[PDB]
Amino acid sequence: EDEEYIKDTSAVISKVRSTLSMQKTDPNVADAVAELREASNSWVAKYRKEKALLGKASFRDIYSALNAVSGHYVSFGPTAPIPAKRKARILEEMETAEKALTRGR
Amino acid sequence: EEYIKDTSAVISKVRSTLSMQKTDPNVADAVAELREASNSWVAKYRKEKALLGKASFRDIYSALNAVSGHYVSFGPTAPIPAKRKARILEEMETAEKALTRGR
Repeated sequence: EDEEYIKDTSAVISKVRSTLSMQKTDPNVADAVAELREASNSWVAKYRKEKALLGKASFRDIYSALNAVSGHYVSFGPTAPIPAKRKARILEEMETAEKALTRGR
Repeated sequence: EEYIKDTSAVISKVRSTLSMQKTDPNVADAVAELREASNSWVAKYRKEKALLGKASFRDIYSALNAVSGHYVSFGPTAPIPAKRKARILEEMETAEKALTRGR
């Protein structure tokens, strides 16, 4: 279902924005990061084996951005701020991916 | 059996990762590799219906979740607390003894 892919991918995008936009000292950070990683794992596990999705810009861009977020947290733990230039890049990839997503791309 | 093969590999990575000293330069890679194997195992078998009735699956799932929850809360260099690490390793042995017998 394409509508379901749009709903699920929008939710993940919102979680990335929520997690990345918290204050670096914020106490909810560890919880936010944990929820994001659970959302990311579910999204990947649901959609990565769907072959044709690799042809969607929305999928490639979200998959790449989630990997950028995941790689940072698995290296440094949940309260390490993502480097500012990567954070900017990730949030920009979220915007480009969401613009494709809601056009059915 | 594919499930036995995959679960043995995960057990082995848990044992390898938990046994490393905190000075080991491979710890970061080892935790990452374990996280990846753990994700692939759960994604592959949590969907399978029959397996939640298997002791090996429940015990592995539980122990991977204990490993996961620790490393999502701390960096890869933070050791799992000693008493939990020992319990995890013991559940690995229990799970493997059931796994090898088809349970």
